[PDB]
Amino acid sequence: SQSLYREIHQLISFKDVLPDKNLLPDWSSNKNPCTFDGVTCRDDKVTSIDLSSKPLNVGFSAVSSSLLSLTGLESLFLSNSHINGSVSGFKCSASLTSLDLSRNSLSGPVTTLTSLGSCSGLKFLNVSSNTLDFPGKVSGGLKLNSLEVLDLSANSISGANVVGWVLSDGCGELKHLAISGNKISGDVDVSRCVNLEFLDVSSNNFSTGIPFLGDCSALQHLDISGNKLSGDFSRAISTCTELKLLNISSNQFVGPIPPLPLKSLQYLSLAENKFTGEIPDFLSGACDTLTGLDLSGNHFYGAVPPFFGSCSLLESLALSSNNFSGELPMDTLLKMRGLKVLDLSFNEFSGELPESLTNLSASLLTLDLSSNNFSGPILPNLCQNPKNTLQELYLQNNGFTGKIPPTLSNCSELVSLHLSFNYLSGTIPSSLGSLSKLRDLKLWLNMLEGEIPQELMYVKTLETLILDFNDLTGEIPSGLSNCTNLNWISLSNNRLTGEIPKWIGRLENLAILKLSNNSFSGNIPAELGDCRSLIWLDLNTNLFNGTIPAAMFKQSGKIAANFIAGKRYVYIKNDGMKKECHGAGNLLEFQGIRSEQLNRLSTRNPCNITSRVYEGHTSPTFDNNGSMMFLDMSYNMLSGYIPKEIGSMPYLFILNLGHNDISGSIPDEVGDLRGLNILDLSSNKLDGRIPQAMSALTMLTEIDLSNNNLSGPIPEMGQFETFPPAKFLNNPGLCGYPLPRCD
Ligand SMILES: *[C@@H]1O[C@H](CO)[C@@H](O[C@@H]2O[C@H](CO)[C@@H](O[C@@H]3O[C@H](CO)[C@@H](O)[C@H](O[C@H]4O[C@H](CO)[C@@H](O)[C@H](O)[C@@H]4O)[C@@H]3O)[C@H](O)[C@H]2NC(C)=O)[C@H](O)[C@H]1NC(C)=O
Ligand SMILES: *[C@@H]1O[C@H](CO)[C@@H](O[C@@H]2O[C@H](CO)[C@@H](O[C@@H]3O[C@H](CO)[C@@H](O)[C@H](O[C@H]4O[C@H](CO)[C@@H](O)[C@H](O)[C@@H]4O)[C@@H]3O)[C@H](O)[C@H]2NC(C)=O)[C@H](O)[C@H]1NC(C)=O
Ligand SMILES: *[C@@H]1O[C@H](CO)[C@@H](O[C@@H]2O[C@H](CO)[C@@H](O[C@@H]3O[C@H](CO)[C@@H](O)[C@H](O[C@H]4O[C@H](CO)[C@@H](O)[C@H](O)[C@@H]4O)[C@@H]3O)[C@H](O)[C@H]2NC(C)=O)[C@H](O)[C@H]1NC(C)=O
Ligand SMILES: CC(C)[C@H](C)[C@@H](O)[C@H](O)[C@@H](C)[C@H]1CC[C@H]2[C@@H]3COC(=O)[C@H]4C[C@H](O)[C@H](O)C[C@]4(C)[C@H]3CC[C@]12C
Ligand SMILES: *[C@@H]1O[C@H](CO)[C@@H](O)[C@H](O)[C@H]1NC(C)=O
Ligand SMILES: *[C@@H]1O[C@H](CO)[C@@H](O)[C@H](O)[C@H]1NC(C)=O
Ligand SMILES: *[C@@H]1O[C@H](CO)[C@@H](O)[C@H](O)[C@H]1NC(C)=O
Ligand SMILES: *[C@@H]1O[C@H](CO)[C@@H](O)[C@H](O)[C@H]1NC(C)=O
Repeated sequence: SQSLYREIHQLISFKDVLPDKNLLPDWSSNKNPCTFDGVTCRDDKVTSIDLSSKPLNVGFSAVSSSLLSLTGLESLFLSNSHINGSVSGFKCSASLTSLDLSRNSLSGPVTTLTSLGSCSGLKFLNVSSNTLDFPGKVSGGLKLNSLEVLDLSANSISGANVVGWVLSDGCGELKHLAISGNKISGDVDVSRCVNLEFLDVSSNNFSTGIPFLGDCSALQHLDISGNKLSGDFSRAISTCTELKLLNISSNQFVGPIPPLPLKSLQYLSLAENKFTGEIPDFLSGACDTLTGLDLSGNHFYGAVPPFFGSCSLLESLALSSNNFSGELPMDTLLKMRGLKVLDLSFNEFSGELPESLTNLSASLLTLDLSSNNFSGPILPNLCQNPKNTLQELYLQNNGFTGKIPPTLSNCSELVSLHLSFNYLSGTIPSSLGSLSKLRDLKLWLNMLEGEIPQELMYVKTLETLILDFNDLTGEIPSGLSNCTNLNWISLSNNRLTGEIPKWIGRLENLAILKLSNNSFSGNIPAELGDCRSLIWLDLNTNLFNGTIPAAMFKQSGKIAANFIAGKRYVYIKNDGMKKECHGAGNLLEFQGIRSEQLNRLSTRNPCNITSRVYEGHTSPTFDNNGSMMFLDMSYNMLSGYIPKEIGSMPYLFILNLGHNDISGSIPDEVGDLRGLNILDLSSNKLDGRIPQAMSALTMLTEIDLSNNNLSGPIPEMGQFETFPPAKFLNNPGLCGYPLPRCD
C-alpha cells in the first residue's frame, strides 16, 4: 500500500523537524510505526498518536502537514506538547475524530479554528489553555457545527457575545461546551442546543443576563460561577429537570435561596454570594441524590435543619463563613452515613463538644470547626472508635481549654492538626510523634509549656511546625534533623534556649524560619547558607552573638522556593512608635483564623496591631534561582562587621540588623540589593561614610541609620533626600541634607 509507505515517511519527517533529537528515539525509518511509542495500532495500521507532555517545541504547521494528514488516523493528543504558532488551512484526514491541543502556545484570533472544518469527522476538540483571542468586533461564526465537545477554556478570548459566535452556525450536535476562564461577557443563548449536557461559562466577565437555556432538555452540568451575575437564575433553570450540578458561586446573587430542580441534583454551590435567610426546608427534595452542598461565604444564619439527616449520600457539607449559631447538631450529623467532609468554620456555633462527636472520627475525613464560639475541653475520647479515618482536624480560633489529649495519637490518618488560637494549657504529648502521616502541626497561641517532644523525629512527613506564642522552654530537639520535608518552622515567642543546630542546613526544603523573642544563644550557623529553600529568616530579639558568617549567603542566587506557596498568612508590620515592639514585622500563619481576633495577641505582645496588618497567601517572587526575601537579626549581641556578601540577595525586600554591636562600615555591596524596601542598621557601632553606591537603590520606602558612628556627607542622589532627618540622627560626623550642610 502507498498509504503504508506514506505513513512511515510522514512520521519520520515529523521527527526530523523536532529541535530536540532523541525525543522520539524508537521512531526510525524502515520500521513498523505500530512498534513506536506514542502510537496506537489496530490491525497493523496507525489509528491514534499521543505525544502529550513531550517538549516537541514545533509549530502547528509541522503537526498539520505530517500528522493530521495521516490516513486512517482517528485521534491525536498533543496536550502540553509545547506547540506554538497559529492554526490555518490544511488537508485533514476524514477519519480524525478527536483533537487535543490543550495546554500549548497556540496564538492568534479564535477565528483561526474555523479552518479545522477541513476535518469532516471532527467531533471532540480541546484547545484549552492557549493564547487564542478575539480582536475587534465579533462577527460571523466558528462554523464547526458537527462538534459534540468543544473546550475553549483558559484562553485570552475577550469580547461580548462570543458564545453567540460559537453557536452561530448551530449547536444541534453539541453535548459539551466549556469556555471558562476568559473575559467573555454579554448574552449566552443555548436554547437551540437541545442535546447540550455540559455548560461551563465560569470565570468570565458576564455582568448582565443569565444564560437562556430554553427547554433545557438534556442539561446536567451548569456552571456560571465566577462572574458578576445577579437576578433570577431560579426561573432560568426551572425547566431543567435533568440537572445534576449547579455552580453559581462567586457572583452577585442576593435574597433567600429560591426554588431549584432537586430531583436529579447531586452538587449544589451557592457559595460566595449575598444570599440571606436560613436554610429552607424544601431542599429536602435533593436528599435522594445530593452528593455535595456549599453555602459558604453568605449571610445565612439559624441552625442546620433536621431534614439533612435524610441525605445519606451527602459526602460534603460546607456552611463556612456565615452566621450559623447554636450548638453542634450531632443529632442530624450522625444520621448522615456518607459524610466525609464537615466545614462549619467561621461561624458562631457555641457550646462544649458533645461526646457523640467521637463517632465521626471513624467516618469524617475532615472536621473543620475553626473560628467558632466553641468552649470546654477537647474530647479525650475523640478517635476512640477503631480504624479512625480522620485526616484534617481544625479546632483553631475557639475557646477550648485544658490539655491537648494525648489520645489524639489514635487518629493515625491525621495529616493536619490545627489547635492554634485557644486557651489550651499543659504540655505537648510525645505521642503526636507517632503520627506517621502528619504534615502540618499548628498549636500556636496557647498556654503550652514544657519542651518540644524529641519523638517528633518519627514524623518523616512533617512539613509545617507552628508553635508560636507559647510557654515552651528547653532547646530545639536534636531529632528534628530527621524531618527533611520541613518548610515552615516558627517557634517564636517562647522561652526557648540553646543554639540554632548546625544540622539546620541539612533541611533543603526549609523556607520560613522564625525564632524571634526567645533566649536562643550562640553564633549564627554558617550552615544556614546550606539551606536551598530559605527565603525568610527572623531571628530578632535573642541572645545571638559573634560575627555574621559570610557563608550563610552562599545559596544566594541558587534559592528555589515552591512548596511554600499557597499558604495563608498575616504579616503584622512593626509600628516604629513603641520601643517595646521589635523586628521589621511579624509573619504568622493564619489559616482558618479571623483577623478580628488578632487582639488576643495584645496580652502576649507589646506591638500595636491597629493599622499594620497584611493578609494573603504566601507568594514567592520567583520559582528557581532566587535569594532570601526577608532577613531580620535585630536586637541581638551580634558583633564584627557586615560581610560584603550581604549584597548578593537581589530578592531581599527587608533587611533589619538594627540594635546590635556590629562595627565597621556599611559595605558598598548593600547598594546592589535592588529589591530592598526597608533598611534598618540603626543602634549599632557602624562608622565611616555611607557608600555612594546606595544611591542606586530605587525601591527604598524606609531607612534607619540612626545611632551609629557614621560620618561624612549623606549621598545627595538616590532616595536619601526623601527620608527625614530622624533617620540619620545620633551620627556626630554625619552631614548634608536632610541634615545641616557639611563644614
Ligand atoms: C481539555 O484539556 C484540559 C487540559 O488537560 C482538561 O482539563 C484537565 O482535565 C484533567 C482530567 O482529564 C484534570 O486532571 C485531574 O485533576 C484532578 C484534580 O483536580 C485529579 O484528581 C485527577 O486525577 C485523576 O486522573 C489521574 C490521571 O489523569 C489519575 O492518576 C488519578 O488517580 C485520577 O484518576 C485528574 O488528574 C485537570 O486538572 C484539568 N485541568 C488542567 C489539566 O489544566 C479538560 O478536561 C479537557 N476538556 C475536555 C472536554 O476533556
Ligand atoms: C464551583 O465554582 C467555584 C467558583 O468558580 C469553584 O472554585 C474555583 O475553582 C477554580 C478551579 O477550576 C479556581 O480557579 C483557579 O483558581 C486559582 C487560585 O487563585 C488560580 O490561580 C487559577 O488561575 C489559573 O486559571 C486561570 C483560568 O481560570 C488562568 O487565567 C490563570 O492564568 C491560571 O492558569 C484558577 O483561576 C478558582 O480559584 C476557585 N474559586 C473559588 C472561589 O474557590 C469550585 O471548584 C466549583 N465547584 C465545582 C464542584 O464545580
Ligand atoms: C517576648 O515574649 C514575652 C512573653 O510573652 C513578652 O512579654 C509580655 O509582653 C506583653 C506586652 O505588653 C505583656 O502584656 C502586658 O500584660 C499585663 C499583665 O501583667 C497587662 O496588664 C498589660 O495590658 C496592657 O495593655 C492593655 C491593652 O493592650 C491595656 O488594657 C492595659 O491597661 C495595659 O496597658 C500588657 O498587655 C506581658 O505581660 C508580657 N509577659 C511577660 C511574661 O513578660 C515580650 O513582650 C516579648 N518580647 C517582644 C520583643 O516581643
Ligand atoms: C514569600 C512569602 C513568605 C511572603 C509572605 C510573601 O508572600 C508576602 O507577599 C511578603 C513578600 C509581603 C508581606 C508584607 C509585605 C510588606 C508589607 O509591609 C511592608 O512594610 C511594606 C512596606 C512598603 O510598602 C514596601 O513598599 C513593601 C512592604 C515592605 C511589603 C514587602 C513584601 C511583603 C513582606
Ligand atoms: C514558536 O516557538 C519557537 C521556539 O522558540 C520560536 O522560534 C518561534 O518563533 C515560535 N513561533 C511563533 C509564531 O511565535
Ligand atoms: C467586563 O465587561 C465590561 C462591560 O462590557 C467592560 O467594561 C470591562 O472592561 C470588562 N472587563 C474586562 C476585564 O475585560
Ligand atoms: C449573627 O447572629 C447572632 C445570633 O444572635 C446575632 O447576635 C448577630 O447580630 C448576627 N450577626 C450580624 C452581623 O447580624
Ligand atoms: C558568644 O557567646 C558565647 C557564650 O554564650 C561565648 O562563648 C563566645 O565566645 C561568644 N562569641 C564571641 C565572638 O565573643
